[PDB]
Amino acid sequence: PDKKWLGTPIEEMRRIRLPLLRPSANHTVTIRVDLLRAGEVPKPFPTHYKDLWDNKHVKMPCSEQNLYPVTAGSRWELIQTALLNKFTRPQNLKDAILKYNVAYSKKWDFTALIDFWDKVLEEAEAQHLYQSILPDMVKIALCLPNICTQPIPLLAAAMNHSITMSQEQIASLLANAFFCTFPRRNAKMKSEYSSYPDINFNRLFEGRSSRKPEKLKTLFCYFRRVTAAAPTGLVTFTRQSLEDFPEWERCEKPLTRLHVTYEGTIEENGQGMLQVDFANRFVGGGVTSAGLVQEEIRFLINPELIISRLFTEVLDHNECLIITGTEQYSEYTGYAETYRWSRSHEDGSERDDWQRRCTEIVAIDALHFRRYLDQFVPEKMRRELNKAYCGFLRPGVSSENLSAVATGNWGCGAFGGDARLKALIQILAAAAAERDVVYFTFGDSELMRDIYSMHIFLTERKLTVGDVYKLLLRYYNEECRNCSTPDIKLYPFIYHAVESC
Ligand SMILES: Cc1nc(C)c(Cn2c(=O)n(Cc3cnn(C)c3)c(=O)c3cc(S(O)(O)NC4(C)CC4)ccc32)s1
Repeated sequence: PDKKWLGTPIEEMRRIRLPLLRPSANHTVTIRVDLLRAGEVPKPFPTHYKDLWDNKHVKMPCSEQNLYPVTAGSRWELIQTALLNKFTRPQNLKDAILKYNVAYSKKWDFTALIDFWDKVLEEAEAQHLYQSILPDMVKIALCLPNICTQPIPLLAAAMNHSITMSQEQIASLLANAFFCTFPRRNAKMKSEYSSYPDINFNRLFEGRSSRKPEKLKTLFCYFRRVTAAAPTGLVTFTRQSLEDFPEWERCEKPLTRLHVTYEGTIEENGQGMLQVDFANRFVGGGVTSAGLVQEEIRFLINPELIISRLFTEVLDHNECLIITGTEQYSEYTGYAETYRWSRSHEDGSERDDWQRRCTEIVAIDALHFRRYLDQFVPEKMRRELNKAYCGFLRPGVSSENLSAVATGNWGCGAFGGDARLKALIQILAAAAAERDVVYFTFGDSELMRDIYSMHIFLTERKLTVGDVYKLLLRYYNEECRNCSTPDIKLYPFIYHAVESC
């Protein structure tokens, strides 16, 4: 009568044996594979720090080439000198950060950091922060040359490359990003990293949004956890760029199974499934600044995702980022202006043979539409199909070894996407990639019923991916191409076109 889900029961949805982990031309591995053991902290490979200061690698703060005019001085030595002081007041942390960021002393606002420490936290919580958490963060950040001994390659445009690193290595790099130590990543007029996302956390410290203390509580929850007890797993970051896209009009593949619900979440009810991150082209969006929607929330509760911003170049139309192994450290309530940190989370996910949590997330960026009717243009529809297809396709893996896709309203709200069209686009891309779909409508029960009714209508009539794509081309041609102001909606159009043919 008032069903919370529709279609295939979620228990019938798919939730393989891994080859030996080793470095290769397309795979950077920063730990000792021969010494990888369950419950043991991974050993870095190589044993001693090796540096690369070039256009193809991350510029490390501990590099001997990280210099500053004084006679060129060592910025790493200045970083150590600045951070190894007693912090008793928020001004001390501000002053420390600015000693090696002198050019931004008038541009960087620290209001949110000062208000969190002085006006949000109770006396005992502020004391625990500066007596235990901040000194423990400084120590793991300053351990960077002994932890991250191998150069980290940039996951540049058109590269099909993977990075497997430890959760411990990520914690050292993230503590550095908090203390804003990454060089060449700050200038507004920078050229070298203009197409890369921000990594240093300075924009998290600015202004008076009520959401900043919530972001800070979520990040300090993570930092408290990883400095008290070193995490033992690995995380893989894969940049995927497809060369060959399907000729959608000719696709003879039938639709796959659907589970659609207005209750639940991707991270809780999509366990063991490929989880979609409704990404911005610069991965993580405004996680280190003001943004607090779907992507930023996932990046806060699974902070290991944030390090993708260090080495992931802006995604092109034919690219996506696949992150395997991130751990959930926090629980939350609300969304956007109502987001609140709830408590610490003990991730119960099992680990695979590479010691990675069994959590696979794909970042796929939807297009932003200035006008509503722009999304119905064939080129724009083909773009969204190819994007979702790239995120879902696992070249070399057979259908029976592919889990269902756990997704929802991709590119909705601010980006101007039509939920009914985007749902069809994802259903079609999942069909071409031969995966089943688990779709979350986040409280919209009417959308759940419409997606279900459309999917069951097309399935019963045995319409292929090609048949559905051709119907989308007809809708543009009949109702959008000559439209000046649409007159009829997409789903009624589809039912009419099929039932009257
Ligand atoms: C059962 C519910 N109801 C509401 C209102 C909810 C909050 N919420 C919401 O509002 N939106 C906007 C929206 C879009 N379409 N609609 C209709 C709303 C979401 O996108 C959304 C996404 C997720 S999620 O499962 O992706 N998990 C993360 C946030 C990544 C970690 C969770 C909650 C969300 S969850």
